[PDB]
Amino acid sequence: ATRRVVSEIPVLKTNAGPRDRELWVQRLKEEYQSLIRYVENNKNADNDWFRLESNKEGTRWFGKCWYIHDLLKYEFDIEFDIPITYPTTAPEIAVPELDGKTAKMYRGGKICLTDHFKPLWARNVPKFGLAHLMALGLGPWLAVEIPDLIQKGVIQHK
Repeated sequence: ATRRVVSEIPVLKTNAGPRDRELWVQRLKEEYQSLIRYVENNKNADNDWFRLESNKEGTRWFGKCWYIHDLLKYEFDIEFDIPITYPTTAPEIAVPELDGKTAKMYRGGKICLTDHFKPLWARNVPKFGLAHLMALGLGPWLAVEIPDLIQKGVIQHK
C-alpha cells in the first residue's frame, strides 16, 4: 500500500529544529537526501508527482505537485513553513489554488489529513522527515481529492 512507499524512504537521524544552527544544517542535508531519493523511487515506479525546494535557511518550502487524470496533468503550487517545534511537529502543507474549493481543507489552503496521521507521526519522531510528510500527507490527500474535485466540476485543466 502506502506503507510500502514509506519503507523505501530513507529515515532521518537528527533531532533538531530550524533554530538549532549547526544541527539544523545536518538535519537539512538529511532532509534533501531523503527527498531526492523519494523522488527517484517515484520515478522508478512511474509516479513522479512533485518537486520541492526551500529558501536558504530551510525554514520556508515551496514547490509543486501534479496528478494525472485520464492522461491530463494537473499541477498545483504547494508551500509550508517549518514550525519551530519541528521535527516533533509536522509542518502544515498548503495548496493555495484550491483554497475554498473543498470542505476537506483548512483556511489559507492548508491541508487537513486524517485523524490517524498525527499519532503515526509523533511515535516515529524524529525518524520521519518532509519526504514522509509528503508521502503520508500530501500524497494520499491529492489521490483522493483531485479526481473527486475534477469529476464534480470544481477544478478544470488549463
